[PDB]
Amino acid sequence: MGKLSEQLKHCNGILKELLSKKHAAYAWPFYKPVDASALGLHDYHDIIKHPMDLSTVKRKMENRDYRDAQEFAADVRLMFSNCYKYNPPDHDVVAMARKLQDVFEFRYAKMPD
Ligand SMILES: Cc1cc(-c2nc3ccccc3n2CC2CCOCC2)cn(C)c1=O
Repeated sequence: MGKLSEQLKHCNGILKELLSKKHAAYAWPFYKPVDASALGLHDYHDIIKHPMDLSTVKRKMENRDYRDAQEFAADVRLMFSNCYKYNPPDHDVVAMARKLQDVFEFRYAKMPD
């Protein structure tokens, strides 16, 4: 219930942007947990030990799980890293990850301090 810190307000803003229609053309693979069984990716959980996605990040922010911006950023980067680990580098989903990570990194760099 307590107010997010100033840095976590900035993080929440970024999160809102990543989930916004503005970026939907490349963000949509990251909206929800990878459903490995549904997608036929029966090796996914053998390869990715720590799944992460934007819905999970949103829930953690709402629940005040993140104690600082660094913790938030680690989860967003984990999400991208998982994509880069599992998928061949020339896959369309990787191109989408790179584009969304560019959005993330450039706005994260504008953190107040
Ligand atoms: C391996 C993998 C799959 C998906 C994924 N989530 C989907 C949801 C609904 C429908 C399809 C979904 N996919 C696979 C798509 C295959 C084509 O490129 C976009 C993702 C997302 N990410 C980040 C991955 O690393």
